Amino acid sequence: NILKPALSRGQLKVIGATTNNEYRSIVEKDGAFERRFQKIEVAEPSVRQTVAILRGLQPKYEIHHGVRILDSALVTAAQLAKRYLPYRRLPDSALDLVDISCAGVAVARDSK
Amino acid sequence: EYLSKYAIDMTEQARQGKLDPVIGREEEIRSTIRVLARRIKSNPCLIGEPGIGKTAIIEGVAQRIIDDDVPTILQGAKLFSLDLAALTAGAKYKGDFEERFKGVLKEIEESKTLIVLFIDEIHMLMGNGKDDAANILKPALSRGQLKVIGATTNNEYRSIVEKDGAFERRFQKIEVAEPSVRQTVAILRGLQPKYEIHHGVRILDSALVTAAQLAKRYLPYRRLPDSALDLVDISCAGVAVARDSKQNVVDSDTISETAARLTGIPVKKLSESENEKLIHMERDLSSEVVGQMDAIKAVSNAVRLSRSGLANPRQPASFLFLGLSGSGKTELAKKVAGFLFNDEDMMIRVDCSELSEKYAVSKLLGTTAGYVGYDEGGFLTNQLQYKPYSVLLFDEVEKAHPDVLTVMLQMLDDGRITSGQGKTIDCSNCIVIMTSNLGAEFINSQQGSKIQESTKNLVMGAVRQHFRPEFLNRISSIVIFNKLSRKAIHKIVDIRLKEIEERFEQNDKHYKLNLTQEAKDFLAKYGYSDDMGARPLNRLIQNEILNKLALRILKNEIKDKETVNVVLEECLEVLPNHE
Amino acid sequence: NILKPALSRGQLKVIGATTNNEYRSIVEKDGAFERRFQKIEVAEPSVRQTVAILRGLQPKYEIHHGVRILDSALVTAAQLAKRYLPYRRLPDSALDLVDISCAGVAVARDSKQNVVDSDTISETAARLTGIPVKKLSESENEKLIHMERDLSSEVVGQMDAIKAVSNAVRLSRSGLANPRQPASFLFLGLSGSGKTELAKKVAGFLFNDEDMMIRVDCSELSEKYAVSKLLGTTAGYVGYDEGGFLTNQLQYKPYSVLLFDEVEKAHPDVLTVMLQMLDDGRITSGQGKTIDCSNCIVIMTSNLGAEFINSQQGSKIQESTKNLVMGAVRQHFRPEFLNRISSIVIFNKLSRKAIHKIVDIRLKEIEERFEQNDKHYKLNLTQEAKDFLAKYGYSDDMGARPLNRLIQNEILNKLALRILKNEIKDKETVNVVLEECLEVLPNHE
Amino acid sequence: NILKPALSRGQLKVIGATTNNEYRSIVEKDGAFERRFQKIEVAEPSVRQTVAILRGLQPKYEIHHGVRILDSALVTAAQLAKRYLPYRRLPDSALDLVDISCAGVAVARDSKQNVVDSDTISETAARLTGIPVKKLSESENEKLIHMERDLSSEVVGQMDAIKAVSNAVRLSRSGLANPRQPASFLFLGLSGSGKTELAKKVAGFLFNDEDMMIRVDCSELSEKYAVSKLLGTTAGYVGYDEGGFLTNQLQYKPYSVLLFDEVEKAHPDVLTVMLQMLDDGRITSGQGKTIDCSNCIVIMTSNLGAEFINSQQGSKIQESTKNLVMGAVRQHFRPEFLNRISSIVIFNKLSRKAIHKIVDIRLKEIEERFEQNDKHYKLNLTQEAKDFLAKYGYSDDMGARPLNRLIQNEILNKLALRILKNEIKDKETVNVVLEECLEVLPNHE
Ligand SMILES: Nc1ncnc2c1ncn2[C@@H]1O[C@H](COP(=O)(O)OP(=O)(O)OP(=O)(O)O)[C@@H](O)[C@H]1O
Ligand SMILES: Nc1ncnc2c1ncn2[C@@H]1O[C@H](COP(=O)(O)OP(=O)(O)OP(=O)(O)O)[C@@H](O)[C@H]1O
Ligand SMILES: Nc1ncnc2c1ncn2[C@@H]1O[C@H](COP(=O)(O)OP(=O)(O)OP(=O)(O)O)[C@@H](O)[C@H]1O
Ligand SMILES: Nc1ncnc2c1ncn2[C@@H]1O[C@H](COP(=O)(O)OP(=O)(O)OP(=O)(O)O)[C@@H](O)[C@H]1O
Repeated sequence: NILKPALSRGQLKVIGATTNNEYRSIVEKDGAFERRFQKIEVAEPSVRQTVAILRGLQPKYEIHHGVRILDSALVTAAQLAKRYLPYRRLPDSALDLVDISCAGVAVARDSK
Repeated sequence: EYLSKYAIDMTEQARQGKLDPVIGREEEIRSTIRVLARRIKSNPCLIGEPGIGKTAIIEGVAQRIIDDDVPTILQGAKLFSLDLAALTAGAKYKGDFEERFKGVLKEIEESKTLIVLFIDEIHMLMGNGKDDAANILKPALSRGQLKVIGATTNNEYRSIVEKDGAFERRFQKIEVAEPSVRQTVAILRGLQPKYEIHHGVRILDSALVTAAQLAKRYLPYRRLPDSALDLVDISCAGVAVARDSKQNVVDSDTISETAARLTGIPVKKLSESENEKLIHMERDLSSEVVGQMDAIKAVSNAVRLSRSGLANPRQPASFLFLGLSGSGKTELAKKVAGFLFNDEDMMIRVDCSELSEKYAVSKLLGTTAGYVGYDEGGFLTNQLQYKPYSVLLFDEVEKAHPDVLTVMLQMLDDGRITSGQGKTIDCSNCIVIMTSNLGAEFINSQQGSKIQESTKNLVMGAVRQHFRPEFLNRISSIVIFNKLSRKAIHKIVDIRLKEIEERFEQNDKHYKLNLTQEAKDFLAKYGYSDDMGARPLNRLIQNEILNKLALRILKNEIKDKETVNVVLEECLEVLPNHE
Repeated sequence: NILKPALSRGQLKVIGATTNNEYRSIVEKDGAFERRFQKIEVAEPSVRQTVAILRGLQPKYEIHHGVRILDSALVTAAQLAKRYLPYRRLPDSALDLVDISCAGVAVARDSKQNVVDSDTISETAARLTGIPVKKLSESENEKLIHMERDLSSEVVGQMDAIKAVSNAVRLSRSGLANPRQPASFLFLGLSGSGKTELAKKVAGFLFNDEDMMIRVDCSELSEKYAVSKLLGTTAGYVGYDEGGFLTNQLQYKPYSVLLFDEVEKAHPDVLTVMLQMLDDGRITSGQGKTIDCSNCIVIMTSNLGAEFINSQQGSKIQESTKNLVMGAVRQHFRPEFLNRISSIVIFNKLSRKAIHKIVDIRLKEIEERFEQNDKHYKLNLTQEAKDFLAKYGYSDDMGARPLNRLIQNEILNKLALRILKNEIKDKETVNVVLEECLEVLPNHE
Repeated sequence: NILKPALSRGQLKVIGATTNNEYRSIVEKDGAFERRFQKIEVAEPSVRQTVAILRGLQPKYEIHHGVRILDSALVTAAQLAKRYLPYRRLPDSALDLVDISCAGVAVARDSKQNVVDSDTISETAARLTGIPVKKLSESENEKLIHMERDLSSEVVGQMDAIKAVSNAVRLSRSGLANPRQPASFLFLGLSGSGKTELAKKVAGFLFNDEDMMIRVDCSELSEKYAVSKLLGTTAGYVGYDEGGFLTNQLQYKPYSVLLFDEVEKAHPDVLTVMLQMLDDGRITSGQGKTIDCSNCIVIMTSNLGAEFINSQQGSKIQESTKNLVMGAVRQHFRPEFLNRISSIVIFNKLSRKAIHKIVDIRLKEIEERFEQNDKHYKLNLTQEAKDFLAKYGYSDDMGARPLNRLIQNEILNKLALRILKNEIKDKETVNVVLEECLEVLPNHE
């Protein structure tokens, strides 16, 4: 790890990521990393934003599973997830409902 | 450089500005510095209550440090805000945070100019059983430079030093306190451009003043810097919304509506509709209060004094309602609340027949330390903390035990009502009413329905026999509730039936109410005794008229314009159908 | 136990050091410690020794601070420390006064000679202890000398009470006051006599603050419970933060004025508590701690004398009548209590002339009380209004208190109406029916 | 498997060793060790046995230190250890005294050899435990012989109390006092007669410090709290601050004076506890420890007898008059208590003759207690000031209390004012008219 600070003057640009909880641990454990990295907060999207994300990925799921998705379904996934999946952040929770649901359709369809 | 992983370099921030101006704290700063300039025990503390500038002082000294407005010793010193993760980063493995604390002190102790720490919350270190439990890691070196400015409230302070015993022999307490109202304004003024910039609005200088004065006379549980600043910031946010909606903080309206929203207290809102406000109330009350204009005016007068600020800030207006039993004075207290708050049920009341020397004071203000039950505030302050301005009512106060009666003097003047746990409530814009039937003996002289001169003194006599002069001479007004006699009760009955109609569920059936002498007399003959007063006028109206007609309504025998008449004690009303 | 077997073989000579109660928590939770070490008690040095210690350390401080310390300074610190810093042992307390005083010199120099003396220290001590005596502000002796007139400008007559208090203050300022005996008074007389008012004005005078006072309302007492309201309870019983009325105030403001209202109503066990306070000042606290309130001034009030003062045998109470007042006192309080009162003072009944003067002062206070300089009187009837108030408020058994009520009811309510109806703007005047009333100064101004 | 399966087979013969507390924390949790180890009780030996042990070890100490030890010294140590070191088991305790005593000689040896006799051992015990009686301070016999004199110069009158206490002190010092019965007194008398004054002066004499006294305000003791206030709470309750006021003092100052202020007010539950403390001495703590108070002097005070002393029937209390007092003490306290007091002493009335002497003492103490011990009196009027105070301060039924107050009222109050006005440096003087008053120093200071 010492190679990083040691050589870090020569650009050697690094992009990384960490959980809010982990960032705390990174900072406390190393110190230099806080001084070397620019912390960036990344926001959780609103339901409206989440749906826009889902729409972008909608064709990936439709193609992957061979099923269609109603636009209101994407809205529902994001909205429903916000209300009933408080333990999972929307970028994932909404997709979990979309992907699981698509599979449920394909799964039943492609059963015996 | 462990310090850089845990602390904020206040000096660097000051070097870069990005700090609020510091106003009026020069002496706290001078004291802080003077202690820091000491040969050995250079460990001052900023102590008081939250929201009194304790961290402002630090931003202040950080700026004085940047500009070399400090003693030789501090000229080149730097300051760091630590606490935080210094005690929690070591979430695992014994001795880990302890190592950090030590490493930090080592970093500070050796060579690198004079470094001063700022502990925002010394009580967080506490010394949890000593035995290396954080705070205890310091004392060994409190002489070895490692200068530090601490900070704590008095409760926190007292808790620490009482449990520790060494810190109070190592640290120099500096009293930090809320500013005077004018000093508060200067502070608000200093932060004025901060709020104006972030909200994009202006703040009138008079709004700063209003917030400062208001806070002093409005929020007893919040110290002036925060209290007045919150009135300013909260107001600025409201203005920013107006700005965005399509401005400035208006001394009168932004702050008053904000305050009215936050707490209430009608006085702090003061409606502009002067042609009717504080005028019409007498007419409204007159309808409820037939004949007894004397009580209405007594109340209205106090209400008028509280509005526009003539009333004394430490003297809740208060009345003693003496009179003929059944006079209706309790309802008056509610009807007054009706006008005052547009809420007849705003009040807090106590049944005084429940009071005894053995418990009454605690039933009212709560028990004290070490005793069972922490229903702090009992019947009263328990509720004042939510509605500081509500009307207070003491039912049959004449039956209250004299000791609790004496406690009630606090409501009447020098408004520092306290709680059993040693806390202060502070009442001002709060109208208080106590009730008694002593005047009944003189009213029953029937020398005019209106109590007369001399006879009212006989009433005062009866009052002195039951109430100490210490109580009586501090009442805004002692009001006597007069005989209603036949003329008022004829009006009361006509009115009660009307007022009931307006509130008798829904206006589906409607009334004629042609009582004629028959029903006017029934209600006025088998009802209004001088010693039952109006109580039976309402009870006969409900027990005989509203009830019998209601039963006919339930049978669907009534569709339109209900009437009233008698059988001719056998009268009993007994009303016909109206299908 | 790494040291344990080692020490048992006479190896590793170890020198320990700790606090009396820390030791207790060690040895009584270990046993082996008591076997391993030989405790040696370390004495607290006497004042005389303390001075010798300070003297021995003096050059270290002089060098550090760059100041000269005079011998009287050393003495002063040791003396003041024993008397005014009861919660800190002499080796530190005396040094704290020297060290801080020296720091004060260093600060003073850098804030803009360097010889530390008795006054240097006394002022410093006052800043640290709050004891006003040690400010030694002799140019203010005018107030201390004339505090009797100053008190008489707020309260009327009752000169014996004023003089009695004045001497408590003067004795304290002179340093002559007995270092262990808080000033103590028992104020006797009619309600409305000014007993409480005086105490407020004393607090006023001494600290420019009537709320400086620590009030204890004896009517809330019960011998079955209430002792704990003042001193708290002991370890074990529910609750702690002990002694909200006395312990938790006296450890912060030793120089404050205590007021015990209506001590005759106190149940006997509380009156018993007062005995510590009124003697030595070593008031104990429920958690086993002491207060040592010798710097305090204590005023107690009682209406037992109402029985004889309302004999009306002269406005200024005479012998026999006064002795009957003492009769009531002696028949109520145990002598053990009475013998601890520095002075038992019987207030005079107010004279009509006093009432006149009181009305003037009281009106002055009311006018001064307003936060809005519209709210004032000119009165007119410059004597007549006041005579009305006296004639209709001069109570031989309520004293001046009715003057307050009379004014509030006959003058201020009329003002309230006048404000409400905008009949008065400012400079209000008074007139009389047959029944005092006010004149109208309407929206003309 | 630390040891266990092997021990269970007769393998690894293991000899264990532990205390009862340790045993309990091991065995009650482990179970198996209760059977793996075969418990053998080892009793603490007798003094005779201890001495035999000391004799056997004597040569190890003599050789190490290069000293010679007398057999009587060894006996002395064992006896002293049993009596003065109750917190340390006898074998150790006896050795500590011998070893340390020898060390005493050894320290001197390097700076100057000797032998260790009984006197040396005794000094050592005092060095470690205070217990002044073992200092064998024979050169101080003068004080013990004349302590009555010294106390009589502090306290006028109360000769019976002084003699009674003096004897407690002498018996303790002479080694005649019973190791299980701390001397105890109950002082009955008028307030102001000097009950607590004597007690403080005794602590003064004994330790050169009145503050050494373990004062307990026993009057502030309601049933439910009172015992724990003094002994502390037991395991399982809020505040495990064992000892409250007594254990926490007794364990550190075993040779101290205890003072109980107004025991008549203490709830009987308190007195019930004190019964053991006063006789036998094994007061125990709330946590289950035995303290042992027997090296203390206990003074208890009360005012029941005031009701009869006020009859004026003798200065020295007369027969019958004393019985009225004893009647009251028997009516109020259980005989179980009264019987355990070493002596009940009824104080004399402070007669006018006494007040003449008391005035002198108080005037001197007033000067002595000044912080600013510069501003002394000259008084003048030796006979007239003395007489004024003697007459006006003679409120016989209030004891000397009124006198103190009189001096305060007539002299110090005025003095304080004169000081604020800078009218006095020192050598203050008194005049009288007819009313005692103070003069000024024309030269302000
Ligand atoms: N001159 C000032 N400089 C900075 N802040 C000030 C000043 N005057 C008042 N304040 C207010 O006080 C706050 C910090 O001051 P103060 O010490 O009163 O709070 P605090 O109680 O120290 O904070 P904490 O609860 O951490 O002790 C600021 O955030 C600001 O709102
Ligand atoms: N002079 C009056 N003031 C107020 N209310 C009155 C008056 N005269 C009649 N009333 C009517 O009487 C009724 C209120 O009676 P209330 O319960 O107050 O009896 P009360 O006399 O207050 O009993 P208490 O002797 O405990 O005060 C109301 O219906 C009210 O309209
Ligand atoms: N001699 C006086 N000079 C001026 N004001 C006085 C005097 N005597 C009484 N007062 C007035 O009386 C009021 C307080 O009086 P006082 O101290 O007599 O109450 P109090 O009777 O002591 O109450 P308490 O009977 O519990 O002591 C004050 O408002 C004060 O103006
Ligand atoms: N005979 C005396 N000689 C010297 N001083 C005395 C004498 N009698 C009383 N005093 C003075 O009285 C004060 C304490 O007196 P005393 O012991 O009588 O109080 P007390 O009345 O015992 O209190 P308590 O009534 O609770 O016992 C001391 O300050 C002391 O100077």
